[PDB]
Amino acid sequence: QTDVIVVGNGVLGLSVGVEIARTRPDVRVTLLGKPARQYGATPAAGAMLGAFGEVTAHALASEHGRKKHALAVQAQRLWPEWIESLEATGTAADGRIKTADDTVVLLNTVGHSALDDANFAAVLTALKEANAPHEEIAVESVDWIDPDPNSRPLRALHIEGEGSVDSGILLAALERSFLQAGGRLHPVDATEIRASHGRVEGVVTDDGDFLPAGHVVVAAGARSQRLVAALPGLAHRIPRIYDGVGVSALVDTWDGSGPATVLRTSNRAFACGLHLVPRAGGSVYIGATNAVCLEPRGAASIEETVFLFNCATHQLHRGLNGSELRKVQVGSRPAPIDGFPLIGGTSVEGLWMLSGTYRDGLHMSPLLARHVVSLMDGGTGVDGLREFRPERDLISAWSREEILDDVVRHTMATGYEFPWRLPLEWPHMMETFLQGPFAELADRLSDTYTPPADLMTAIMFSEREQQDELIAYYADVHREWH
Amino acid sequence: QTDVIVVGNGVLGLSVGVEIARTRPDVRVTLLGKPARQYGATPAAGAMLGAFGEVTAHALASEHGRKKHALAVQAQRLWPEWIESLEATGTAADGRIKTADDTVVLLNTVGHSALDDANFAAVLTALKEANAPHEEIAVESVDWIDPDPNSRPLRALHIEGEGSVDSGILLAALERSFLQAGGRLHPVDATEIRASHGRVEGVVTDDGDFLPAGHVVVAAGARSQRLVAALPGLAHRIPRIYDGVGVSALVDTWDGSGPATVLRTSNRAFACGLHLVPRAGGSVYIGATNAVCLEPRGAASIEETVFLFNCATHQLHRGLNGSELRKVQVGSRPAPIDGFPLIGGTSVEGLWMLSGTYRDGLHMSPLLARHVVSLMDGGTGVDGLREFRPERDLISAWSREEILDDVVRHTMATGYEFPWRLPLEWPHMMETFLQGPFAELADRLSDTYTPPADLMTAIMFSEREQQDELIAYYADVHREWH
Amino acid sequence: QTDVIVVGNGVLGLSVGVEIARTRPDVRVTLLGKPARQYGATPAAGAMLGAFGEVTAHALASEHGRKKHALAVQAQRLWPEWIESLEATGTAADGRIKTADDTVVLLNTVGHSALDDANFAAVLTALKEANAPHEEIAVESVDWIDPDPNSRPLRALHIEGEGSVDSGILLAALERSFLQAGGRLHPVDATEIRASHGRVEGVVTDDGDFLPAGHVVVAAGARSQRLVAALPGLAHRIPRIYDGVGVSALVDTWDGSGPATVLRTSNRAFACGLHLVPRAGGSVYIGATNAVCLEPRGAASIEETVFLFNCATHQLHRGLNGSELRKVQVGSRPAPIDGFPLIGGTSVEGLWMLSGTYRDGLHMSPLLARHVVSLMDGGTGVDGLREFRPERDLISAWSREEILDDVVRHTMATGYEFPWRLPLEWPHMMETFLQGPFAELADRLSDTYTPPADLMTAIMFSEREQQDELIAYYADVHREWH
Amino acid sequence: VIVVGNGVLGLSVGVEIARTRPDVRVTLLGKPARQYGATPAAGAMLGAFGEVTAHALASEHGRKKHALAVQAQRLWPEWIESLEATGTAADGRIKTADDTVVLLNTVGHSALDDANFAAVLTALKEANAPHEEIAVESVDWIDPDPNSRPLRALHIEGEGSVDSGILLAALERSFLQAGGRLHPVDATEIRASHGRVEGVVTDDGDFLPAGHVVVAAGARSQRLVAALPGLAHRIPRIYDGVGVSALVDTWDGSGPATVLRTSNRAFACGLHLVPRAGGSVYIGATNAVCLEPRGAASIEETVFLFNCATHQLHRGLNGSELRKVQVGSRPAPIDGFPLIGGTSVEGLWMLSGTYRDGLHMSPLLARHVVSLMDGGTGVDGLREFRPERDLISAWSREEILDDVVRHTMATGYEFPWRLPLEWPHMMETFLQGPFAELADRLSDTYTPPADLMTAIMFSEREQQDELIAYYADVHREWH
Ligand SMILES: Cc1cc2nc3c(=O)[nH]c(=O)nc-3n(C[C@H](O)[C@H](O)[C@H](O)COP(=O)(O)OP(=O)(O)OC[C@H]3O[C@@H](n4cnc5c(N)ncnc54)[C@H](O)[C@@H]3O)c2cc1C
Ligand SMILES: Cc1cc2nc3c(=O)[nH]c(=O)nc-3n(C[C@H](O)[C@H](O)[C@H](O)COP(=O)(O)OP(=O)(O)OC[C@H]3O[C@@H](n4cnc5c(N)ncnc54)[C@H](O)[C@@H]3O)c2cc1C
Repeated sequence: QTDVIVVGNGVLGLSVGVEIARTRPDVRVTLLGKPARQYGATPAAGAMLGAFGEVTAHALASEHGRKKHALAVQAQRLWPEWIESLEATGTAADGRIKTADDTVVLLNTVGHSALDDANFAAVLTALKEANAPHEEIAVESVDWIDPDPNSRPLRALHIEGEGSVDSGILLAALERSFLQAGGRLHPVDATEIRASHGRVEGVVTDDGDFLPAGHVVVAAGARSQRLVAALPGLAHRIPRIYDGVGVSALVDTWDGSGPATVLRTSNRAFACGLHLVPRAGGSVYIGATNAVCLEPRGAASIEETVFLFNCATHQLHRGLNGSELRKVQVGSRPAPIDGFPLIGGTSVEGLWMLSGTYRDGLHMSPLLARHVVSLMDGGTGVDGLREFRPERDLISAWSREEILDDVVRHTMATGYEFPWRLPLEWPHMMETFLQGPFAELADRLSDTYTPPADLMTAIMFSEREQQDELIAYYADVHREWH
Repeated sequence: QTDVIVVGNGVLGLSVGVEIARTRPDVRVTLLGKPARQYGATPAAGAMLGAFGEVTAHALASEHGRKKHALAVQAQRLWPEWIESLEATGTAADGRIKTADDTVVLLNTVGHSALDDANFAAVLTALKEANAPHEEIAVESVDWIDPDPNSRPLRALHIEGEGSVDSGILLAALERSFLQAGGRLHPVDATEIRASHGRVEGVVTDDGDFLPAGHVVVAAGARSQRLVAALPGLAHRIPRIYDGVGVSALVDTWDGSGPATVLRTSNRAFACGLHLVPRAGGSVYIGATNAVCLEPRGAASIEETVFLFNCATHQLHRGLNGSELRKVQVGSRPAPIDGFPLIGGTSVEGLWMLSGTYRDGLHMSPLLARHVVSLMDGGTGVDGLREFRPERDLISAWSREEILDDVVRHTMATGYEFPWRLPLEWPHMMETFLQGPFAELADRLSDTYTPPADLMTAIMFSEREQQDELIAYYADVHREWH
Repeated sequence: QTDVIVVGNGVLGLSVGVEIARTRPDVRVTLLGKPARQYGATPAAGAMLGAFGEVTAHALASEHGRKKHALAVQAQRLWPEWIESLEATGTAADGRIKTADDTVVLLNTVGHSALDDANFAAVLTALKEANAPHEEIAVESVDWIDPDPNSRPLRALHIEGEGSVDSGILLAALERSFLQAGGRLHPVDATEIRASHGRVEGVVTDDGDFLPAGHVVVAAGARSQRLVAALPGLAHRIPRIYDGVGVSALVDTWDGSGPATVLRTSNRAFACGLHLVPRAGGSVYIGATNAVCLEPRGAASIEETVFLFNCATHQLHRGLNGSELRKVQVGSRPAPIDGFPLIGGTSVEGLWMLSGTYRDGLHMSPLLARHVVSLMDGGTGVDGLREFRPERDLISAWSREEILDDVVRHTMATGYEFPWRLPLEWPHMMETFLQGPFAELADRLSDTYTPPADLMTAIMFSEREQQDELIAYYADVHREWH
Repeated sequence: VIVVGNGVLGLSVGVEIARTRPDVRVTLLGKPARQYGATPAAGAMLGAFGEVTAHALASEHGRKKHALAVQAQRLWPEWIESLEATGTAADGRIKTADDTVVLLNTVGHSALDDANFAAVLTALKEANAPHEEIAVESVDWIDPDPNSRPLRALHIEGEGSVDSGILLAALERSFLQAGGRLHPVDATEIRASHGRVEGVVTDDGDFLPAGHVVVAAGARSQRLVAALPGLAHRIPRIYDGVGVSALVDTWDGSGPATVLRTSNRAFACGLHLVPRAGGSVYIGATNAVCLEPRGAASIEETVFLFNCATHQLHRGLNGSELRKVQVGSRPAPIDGFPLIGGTSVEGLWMLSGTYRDGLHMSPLLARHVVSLMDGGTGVDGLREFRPERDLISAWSREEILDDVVRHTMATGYEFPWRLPLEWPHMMETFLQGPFAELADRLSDTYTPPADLMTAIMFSEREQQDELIAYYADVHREWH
């Protein structure tokens, strides 16, 4: 066929669906996925259009991290016209995609100096280097916030033109825009990709049906690699994607108020972070925890809920303490095993992947969609995304030594972010006794590959059988590529 | 036949519905209320069959409190045959009403000595006085629990034959038993009770309909007095009932385990308390917060959720920290303004009330149902419930001095239960500076009536307009009865 | 006679002794006081030459506070030449008076935003207004410090030419310089000043002797008003001075290191503050608590010791935790009842006072000495000391409303500086319930006079008999002056 | 006879020798400063049943030590009578309390505090000692933080306390009355040849001749005897168990009628208040084994002691005046048991390594050594504790490794810390490996007790290497 099947109904599937439908009016594009959006990252997102706010010293210390940052800055420029084009297919009563134009980054001491102080400096540096509009402002001038004095910020940074969207209104606008462009929504899941003679034939659905296609775009979030890995040789040629389980909440504020801007800290222990995204109608979004899990999980832990609420009520606004909990949200950030996204073509003709975007696939969605659509039309898409081709040896963006320093520092940061109260000698003792066991795990996993810190901590506290399976995986990948 | 309308589909409405339908073949009985059970206490309950566990030194210091306790002990004896009679109308696949036969009461130091130490002694005394089977056990012998050592119990009390039911399975069994007995469920709300010539005519429903009846039983939980107060003179003759908003949660335990018994503390600050009720299928119930509100609220505050989770994870089982949150539940304990229930007949022929049961209407339900059904058949029901007739001057069960000591002590207990960490001189200072403002409020509200501590704290932190309205209410009640 | 007696052997007595001896070589100057220096402020001082570091928003909001600040800035200019003139009478082996040239002010969140944030801004403003050399610096550039990350500074201010002296080496240098200039040390205490026909005759000593003099300078620290108040009418014409009991400690650092600068916060709750003053030979000085006491006290409380050690180990250097405690020091800051010093002449010819200097008598010593010596020579001394003449109606430097806001804010600051951990609603409740009792005390004490916050808190927690005695004192002062 | 050392043990044996051998000259060495002195820093509790731990009573050597403590308690009333008899009313009273209350709170590890409270109750019942578990509400005087309050309390009848300062004064006075001579210098060297003591070189250069030398020099005792031939690897090393205590003038001049204490806690730390005359209370006491002596409190020790006392015993102590921070060295034997009795050198005796309870055992230990010196057999239970011995192995390496991880965790729970709930289990798992590795590296046969193992873990690599050599030289000497 010249038929296109998009597998997945998150921001990436729907965004690529809209761009394919709009630019290929002569082709049938069908998008698979259910309204439940099981383990769905996009519906649990605030979401911040995070570029400069997402800067960490650790990310900007690697070439791959600097490349990722450049793409985030490029994506930000597409959002105004993208939103215009999505709202155009609706009416006033569909509501507004954009919920804030600006972001304030707060620096408080409820965290590790080695992360929060380094990350605040790295954000300031990245803004100056980009000539991006921003101002360090007096904390007293930040409107709305009412923190616990012992948890209060002492520095604040206003980032102009870095805002937020309502992820629910965005998903609704994308579905409507997809239909307007001639797309068809088929609310079932793909169970199997069918291929022979090095080319896609189509997709078996979970209602037993077979849908034929010349093109299949896998944008199934954390399920994307598990779906393609069934095809011959692809188990050790497409980097694994795990579930970065994240917890967020919708809160009806005590007085119906909200901040005019996004409020956030820099990224914290293991890509956790504290932020408040404005919503319409006396609701605010607060987020968001992160924990890499080797198996999917669709419910918040008690610990995640308490940590998120404690951070927001102390560090942002004590008024949230008396505010009503409307919804606890859980979704899976697609967490690539080598720390970088899986975007583009495959050794199978007509098979494409758009996944592994972790914290910022929603922000990058208009750029990533346009890239894959350019590739499908025989173009070269966006310069700088070829490094992130899905069929690849695992990337080694950092030394084993760098990752081992990072994992101990992030482990300690879970304490300082609580925040704990310990005898003053205990942290130094814990630091010294964490180094050995993480060095031992890293050496045991593989002679060539080291999992990034966020994955290494999950592997450290997984079962021995799960660690053994990963040792086998890394060995089979080394065999395939070397 | 002579029609009966039961207004309300909680435990009390359904329990009286079942008893009327089963004992009165001459009556058509119709029960009003919606499946949503808005503000419903019963669905948010664990629930503990609380008699001896509910004992406090303060309750047993008043004649009215001792009378209430006696009824709780009598109700416990009805439960085995009551459950038998409800399960008999179903099949194995409907599930079991009883989830535990026994209770363990734990004493830890995450609370005020003036409440927890006095209440533990009062429970021991009440058990010995009743010749009830119990024993003080070694904490090491309490199975399953895994508390934070700094939050651990140092004393434990096993109460034999004081257990728990699944409130959801009880409600299902009551509805099924009601239908089997010839009852009719009409899923609408009463908006108005119609009366003329000193007699009930029936009920206007919220779909505009009028249902005629010779008998109307109001068991609408926290809405019960607001519904009858519209009838002539009844605004100052039926004590007000407020919303004792309570938060509980269902948790899927990390390993599917649960305790074999109820685990609880004694009642704590303002009729808050910590307990875990076993459930079938790897779930546990944890509860339960309490806050008297002058207006209803159907969502948990952030503060209530954090406090409940923090108490359960530290004081009962650290494993709950990594367990999955299934559901946050919110319901309104009917909180009578004078601290005692509203049970029996009215100055309006055929108008009955079953409400204001606060923490233990579910436990007392089989006894309370049988009492009201006996009264409706011209009997005298249960000895000792006449004091709790719904049409009455406000009861004064305590001196103003007693309530003022209680409210300061319970306020301080909110600190010790957190638990806070303060400079050692601060608690004595706070105690001294709380006395004056509560004495001033009590003196300003009325020359004769004092709200019980749980209501006094809610009034202290209500708006000036709400305090003024209550001053007018107490003055109009004094006028009516004196 | 033309003989001069200086009563008191602290920094002020010895400083004025040195200036009199050096400028009047034809006159006999005798200095009284014993080597033990009971309750002595000077030996317990670090000491910081505190001018800009002592700035608070509250002080600079009053005309009297702006006058005090101007004098501190004038005194700072005298110190380099004053030290040169004192070291000139000794040799290298006598040790160096100056222990640091510069001060770093740190801003952390272990305190009340309403004090620490306002005071940091006030220091920056006062430095710019004075054209003083200073720089806001990166916290990472502050050498030596190793705080708890949860207690770490996020802003830092370098003040050039605001340093510290070794108070012990200063006292030794002053005694040596006094003897070199012809001064005589008589190690007894004055019991009585003798005066008749409106002129001083001399001093009765505690060994029964009488020393004649034409001039008596009272610099007896917290005992100075008690000594002059015995003269006719002077009991209600010389403002009372109380004991500002302060605790400091000498610590031998784990590795013999110390910072190159003074390290301090701004002044905190009730003129407490955290600072570390470098010393020679592997010692550091840490201070300093403050409590106004209605009677003198010569030993640290447990609370004062714990608070000082906890602040220093968390906020400055965790290495101090493992460091050896050499000495806990206690001295009495002369605390004037109206909040301002007693400097200059009297209605008695030849009677002078130099006292009530509270936190900065040592810093102001060279200026205060020169002022009194100018007055004794028939000059007008230093411009801006006239409001601080010792024979005066009590100053009212603030409105009762200003002091009431200050005392509640400083009370709350004792919590945030601990730092406490409380439920988020508790601080607002405590703030509301503190206002009434302090307003009631202020209204009861006097219709015209209000004690400054530091004294008001001591009176609030004193016995009813001590409050009654103060009501009588204020009434007798009003009678004398109105 | 020369007694080397002027602590409770030296003076107690001095008094017993002087009183029972009136025909002999007994001279006692030591200076008024009592540098690193344990006795002056002691409360002191006459600790027998209060000193019981589950871990101590699980070993034969620990049960033997406990039996001696119970025997010593019976000697105290007549011993005090005999010391006060040499003075007047104005010298003050040695005894400050007759009874002890043991409090159980949750400011500690369940694995220590809960096990130790049960072990105390059991040891009291087994001994037929008078005691009763009492309502916490019936404990007079105490005013704890409610979050730090006890929920169980135990009254121990006839287990009390003495004023260590008044005891030392009474011992010196009683020594002089009995014909003893005080020579305020330190021994630098014991002189011996032909397998017999000749006497002592003092630090002022003098030589004092003697037929008997009793070494009771606290934590310095083994270092002094180790200089004699072969004795470096035949007398177990003694280290400094540095302890911090404080004298506090109470806000209202009040005090409790009894000793107030918890059971022993992390690494033989413990919280107690000992009554004193004149509106003073003693609070103690920290413990840290140090490989070199230390004569000043750390900031951490002072804060921990004050924080424990103000929260767990009486909030009134917060506003009370600090009179004195005291520091002394508990003689900490490397194998965990005392060094009492005779030597392979004729006329050389040792009384040391008593750690937490040398003062309590002093009248029994004095009488034992005096019996031995007179050709008797002294007290039946003391033979295992002879000073010239292979290092005792009272516990398995596995037992000590469980203990050291549990005591490390207890330092957290006693603070008390506030941590994420997953952190303690993680720390427990990551402590096991490094302590197992240290124990295996130190020796194939000897394991230091937990209190010493933690000090070795955090010592310099050179100090660990020196201990590996010491253990190897001891193994060589005895096997
Ligand atoms: C708590 C949280 C907060 C976040 N905050 C932000 C933020 O502030 N800014 C930001 O830019 N991003 C944010 N993100 C999202 C992040 O950018 C993600 O990388 C992004 O949403 C990924 O989108 P996706 O379309 O790849 O995956 P998803 O959004 O997970 O979409 C995948 C969809 O495919 C479906 N699917 C799965 N298997 C199949 C199958 N076999 N067949 C068909 N359908 C299938 C799933 O059910 C799901 O609906 C957040 C995410 C989380 C969890
Ligand atoms: C968190 C929590 C924990 C609890 N734990 C326990 C426990 O362990 N043990 C125990 O014994 N009890 C427990 N209780 C419950 C307590 O006993 C209550 O007193 C009891 O459930 C009250 O029963 P009810 O039927 O009067 O009220 P509800 O259960 O509130 O029932 C009233 C019903 O009437 C409906 N209604 C309201 N207005 C109208 C109208 N106009 N027309 C028709 N229907 C209307 C409501 O929607 C509701 O469904 C708990 C309650 C809470 C909130």
